[PDB]
Amino acid sequence: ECQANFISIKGPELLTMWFGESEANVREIFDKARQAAPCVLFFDELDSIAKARGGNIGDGGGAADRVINQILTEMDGMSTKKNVFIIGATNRPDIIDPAILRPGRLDQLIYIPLPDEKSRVAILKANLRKSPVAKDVDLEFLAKMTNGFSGADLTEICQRACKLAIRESIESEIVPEIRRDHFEEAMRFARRSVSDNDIRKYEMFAQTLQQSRGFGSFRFPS
Amino acid sequence: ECQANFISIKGPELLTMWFGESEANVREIFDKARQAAPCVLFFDELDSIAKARGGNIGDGGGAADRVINQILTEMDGMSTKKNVFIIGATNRPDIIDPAILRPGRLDQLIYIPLPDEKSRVAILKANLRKSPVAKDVDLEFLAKMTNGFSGADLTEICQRACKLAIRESIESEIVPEIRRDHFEEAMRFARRSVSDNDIRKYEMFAQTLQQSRGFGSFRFPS
Amino acid sequence: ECQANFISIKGPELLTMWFGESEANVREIFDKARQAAPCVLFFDELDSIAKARGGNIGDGGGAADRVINQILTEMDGMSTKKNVFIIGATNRPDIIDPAILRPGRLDQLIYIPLPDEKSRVAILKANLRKSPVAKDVDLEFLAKMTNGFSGADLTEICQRACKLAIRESIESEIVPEIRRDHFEEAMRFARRSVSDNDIRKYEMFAQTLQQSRGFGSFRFPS
Ligand SMILES: Cc1cc2c(C(N)=O)cccc2n1-c1nc2c(c(NCc3ccccc3)n1)COCC2
Ligand SMILES: Cc1cc2c(C(N)=O)cccc2n1-c1nc2c(c(NCc3ccccc3)n1)COCC2
Ligand SMILES: Cc1cc2c(C(N)=O)cccc2n1-c1nc2c(c(NCc3ccccc3)n1)COCC2
Repeated sequence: ECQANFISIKGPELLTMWFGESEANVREIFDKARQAAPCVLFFDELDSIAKARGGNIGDGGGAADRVINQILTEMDGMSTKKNVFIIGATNRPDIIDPAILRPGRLDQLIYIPLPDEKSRVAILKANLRKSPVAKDVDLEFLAKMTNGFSGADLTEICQRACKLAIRESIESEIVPEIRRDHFEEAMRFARRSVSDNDIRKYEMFAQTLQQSRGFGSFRFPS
Repeated sequence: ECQANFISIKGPELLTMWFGESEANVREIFDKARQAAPCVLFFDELDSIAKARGGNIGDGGGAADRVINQILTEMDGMSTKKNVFIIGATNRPDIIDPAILRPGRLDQLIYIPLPDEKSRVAILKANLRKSPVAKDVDLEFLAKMTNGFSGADLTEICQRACKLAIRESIESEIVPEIRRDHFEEAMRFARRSVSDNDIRKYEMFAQTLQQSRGFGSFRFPS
Repeated sequence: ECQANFISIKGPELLTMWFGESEANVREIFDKARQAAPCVLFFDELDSIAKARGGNIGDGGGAADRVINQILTEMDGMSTKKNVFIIGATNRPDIIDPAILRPGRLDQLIYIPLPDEKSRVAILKANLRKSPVAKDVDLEFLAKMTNGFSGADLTEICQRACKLAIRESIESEIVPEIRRDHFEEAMRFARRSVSDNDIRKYEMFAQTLQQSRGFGSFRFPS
C-alpha cells in the first residue's frame, strides 16, 4: 500500500545470534533496512528468545536479554524523518520484554484476531488459486461453516482436499478437477488448533491496554 | 520405493555438536543431502538433545536449543522443487520442540505402532534369514502368540534361540540345524519392553492431533 | 422406553447427608426405588462429594467417603432379577471413586458427547415448543451454524431471543410473534461454555477404557 520495501527476519535468524554470542548481525540488518528508504522491517516471532530462556519466569533473570537490547539500541538511534518502519510479530505477548513496548519504540499494539467470514473466503481462495476448482464447490459456504478456524486450519483443509484429489486421480489411471466430494470428505478431518482459552488470554491482554473506562462521558462547559 | 538415496543421522552425531559447540556440521549434512538429488534425510532419536537437557521442563529454559535451531534454519531455506526429503524419528514426541512441527517443516506426523501379526512374521524371518530353520518351526504361530511384542523383543527371542542352538552344537561335539525345542525353550525368557502405559501416552498424543470431531456429518445443500 | 418409574437424586440431596452426618437417608431411597418395580434410579452429579472434599487429591485422604460407601453397600445387596436400575451422571469422571466403577456395580460407562446437528434441532424445538415461532425462522440452519454448542448454550440463545421479543412487544404497546430478527440479533451473544480442552480431557478418559488395540485382526484356524 505504501509502495515500500519489505524485510522479514524470522525466529531462527534472531535466535542464531543469541546462541552464537555474535551480535553484530543486527547492525547490518538495521543498516540495510535504512538505506532502502522507504522500507518496512518485520520481526517474526519476537518471543523466540523469551521462549528459549523460559518465558515469564524461566531462570532467575527477568525478561531482558542481549539481542532485544541490541534491537532497542538500534531503534532508539533511528531518525523519525526517515520512512523505515519496524513491525514486530508475536503469538505470546505476555513474555515479551516490557521495555520494547515503551513509548517511542513499539508503543502501538494492535490485535490480529481469527479471520472472520469475509476474510476466510480470502484464505480459501488464496490456497485454491492454483488448483482446478469445480463450479459447484462453494467457498462462501465452506468459510461460513468454519468459524473459530485459523488460517492454518483452512490451509490444511485445502491441502488435504488436494491430496485426496491427487490420490483419486493417480488410482483412477489404472479426473483433472477437484470435485465437491473431495472437499466434503476432507472436511471430516477438520482441526481447530486455537482453543477458546487462548482467545480469552489474548483478550485479557487486549483490554489490559484498552482501558476505555472512567472518562467515557464528558461534556464541555461552553 | 522412490529409488532415492538415504542419509541416516543417529543420536550421537546430533548430540556431539551440541556438547562441542561446533555447529557448522549441519551445514555439510544439508549440503550433501541436497546435492545427491534425489535423497532422503533421516534424523534418528531427534529428542536426544531434549533428553540431555532435561526434557519437558529440565532447566529454566524451554524446549528450544541451538542444534534444532540450525536444522530449522537449514530446512526453511531449502527448495520445494527439489526431491530432498527429511524424516524425523523419535520415541518421546512430548519433549520435541513445537517449532520443528510447525506447518511447512514437519507438519506431517504419523504414528508407528507395534507390529501386528502380519508384520511380526516379517521381523522373525528377517532375523532368521541367515540361520538354518527347521521345517516344523512355524513362524506364523510364534508371531501369533506374541501380540504386544516390539521388534526388539522378537529380535532377542531369535538371538536367544540362536545362542541355545550354538551352545548345544558346541557341547554336543565332545547338530547344524535350529530345532523346535530351541525356540520353545528360548520362548520362556520372553520380555516385553513396551508397557501399556506407553501405548496409552502415545495415543493421547495421536488423537491429540487427530481431532475428527464436530464436522463428522456434513450435507451440502445442492 | 421401558415403561419404568424414574427417581432423580440431585447433588444437593447427596451432599446434605454428607455435611449432616445423617446417613440413613440412602436407606429409604434404595427402599422406595426397589418397591416401585420396575424403576430407574438416577444419581445426578455424583462427583459433588469429591468436589466438596477437594477432588483428585484434596486432603490427605483418597477418593473414598461415607455416602458413596453407603451407595456401594446398598447396590451390592440388591437382587439382579429385579428390574431396578441405577444410572450415575457426572461431569468430572476423573474424581469419581474407582470402587463405584468396579465390575458388578457401574461397570458400564458410556460417553455423552455434545449434541450433533440432528440433536441440536431437538434442543431448539424443545425450548421453542411453547413460543410463537414464525415460518421464516429456520431451526435447521440455526442448529447447523452452532457446532460445539452445548444444550445450555442453545437454551440461553432461545431465552435471549424470547427476552428480546418480550421487550419489543412491551415497548411497542406505547407484536405477538417471534420474528427472524429476534433470533438473528440474539445470536450475537452466543456463548460456548465447553472448551476444546474439556473435550480432549473427556476423550482421554474415553479411550482410556476403550483399548481396541492388539487383538484387532484375528483369524480362526478352522
Ligand atoms: C496460503 C495462505 C496461508 C495462510 C495462513 C496459514 N496459517 O496457513 C494464514 C493466513 C493467510 C494465509 N494464506 C494467504 N495467502 C495469500 C492471501 C491470503 N488471503 C488474505 C489474508 C491474509 C491474512 C489473513 C487472512 C486473509 N491468504 C492473499 O493473496 C496473497 C497470498
Ligand atoms: C533384524 C530386524 C530387527 C528389527 C527390529 C528390532 N528392534 O530389533 C525392529 C524392527 C525391525 C527389525 N528387523 C528387520 N529387518 C529387516 C526386515 C524386517 N522386516 C520388515 C519390518 C520392518 C519394520 C517393522 C516391521 C517389519 N525387520 C526386512 O528386510 C530387511 C531387514
Ligand atoms: C429445555 C431443554 C434444555 C436442555 C439442555 C440445557 N442444558 O439447557 C440440555 C439438553 C437438553 C435440553 N432440553 C430439552 N428438553 C426436552 C427435549 C429436548 N430434546 C431432546 C434432547 C435431549 C437430550 C439431549 C439433546 C436433545 N431437549 C425433548 O422433549 C422433552 C424436553
